[PDB]
Amino acid sequence: GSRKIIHVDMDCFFAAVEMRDNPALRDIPIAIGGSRERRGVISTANYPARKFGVRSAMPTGMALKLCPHLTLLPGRFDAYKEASNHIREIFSRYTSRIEPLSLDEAYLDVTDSVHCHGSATLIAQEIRQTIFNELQLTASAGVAPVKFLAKIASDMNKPNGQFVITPAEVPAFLQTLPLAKIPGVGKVSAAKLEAMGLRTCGDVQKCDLVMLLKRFGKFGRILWERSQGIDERDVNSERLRKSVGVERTMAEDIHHWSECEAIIERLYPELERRLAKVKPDLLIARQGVKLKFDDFQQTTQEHVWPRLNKADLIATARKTWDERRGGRGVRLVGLHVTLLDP
DNA sequence: CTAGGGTCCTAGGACCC
DNA sequence: GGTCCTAGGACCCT
Ligand SMILES: [Mg+2]
Ligand SMILES: [Mg+2]
Repeated sequence: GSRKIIHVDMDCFFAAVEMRDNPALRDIPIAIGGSRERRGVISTANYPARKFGVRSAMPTGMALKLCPHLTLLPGRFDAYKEASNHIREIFSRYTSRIEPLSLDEAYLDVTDSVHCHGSATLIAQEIRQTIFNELQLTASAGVAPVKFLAKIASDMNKPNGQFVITPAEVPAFLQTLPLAKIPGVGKVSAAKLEAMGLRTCGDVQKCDLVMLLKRFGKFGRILWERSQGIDERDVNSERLRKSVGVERTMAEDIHHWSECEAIIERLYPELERRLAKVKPDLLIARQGVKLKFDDFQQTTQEHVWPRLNKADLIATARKTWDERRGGRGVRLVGLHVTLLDP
């Protein structure tokens, strides 16, 4: 009863798109991210910039210290969305068992496929080749019997490569696999796990499930399972969006309600435009606001509400402004909507 | 020197039983 | 003892 799961993942997605559309950027260090003056961070960088240590989520001031010639780009999201739609249509030529995880990646369950003699290895190769042929972008891929191992595997031979993990290979692969490589085990969990001698899946295998449950709740069951190659999550092609948000970090902290209200007046039309694409009548389940203070604490307050409404969002921001906050400066203002259930 | 787009999980009190 | 409301936080993607 062994499934074949492919994880396909575009290489340096945003930057790869900018280099295709402007070949001058191919061999110099580039990165999509907000300027140092906008207090921005790097969304991604090409390999010439990664050589200097430039990484996704790095504050753009640090990126520029490591790489003084870094060329900064704003991002062309319609171009990325277009390439996203294209590769998903390419996925559809091979199976309908497609679960996109983001613009540039997806799981595919090809267990019941009879393309390429039912070979998941050759399906993954054909997909990567077609993507390059039709979009002039490269992709990497991972092949394994379960989701999380396939996703790990797509990182191991990138860029423009793939890696295959068979059932026979799973135990050796797991023994020294660092826990932090598991999707969903992040910095905080890894440091907790490290703090009591759990670094790798092999370490967790020597652990009692009851103790893992007591100490991490349902997460501890996930840890126990993944450390054994257990991952029964099915590829789900029916996931739907649940929220939409629009927020802006200012170049300078604001200290006056007049400034906050002005920001909201610019954000609201954008939130409405994006809601309207997916819900023309603007009917929703909840709406709310977000403030992030100069000390980086953030608060949200949101409530049942039937339909996008600017004045209520201003009103709610006013309360949050007055009630929470206590004289701090504000670096970010956000608006938020929770979508109806169906 | 710290984005903006999101998903999922937890947890207390309210409410319904 | 379920389920809803709400706030916060870890985590994911580029
Ligand atoms: Mg990628
Ligand atoms: Mg990806």
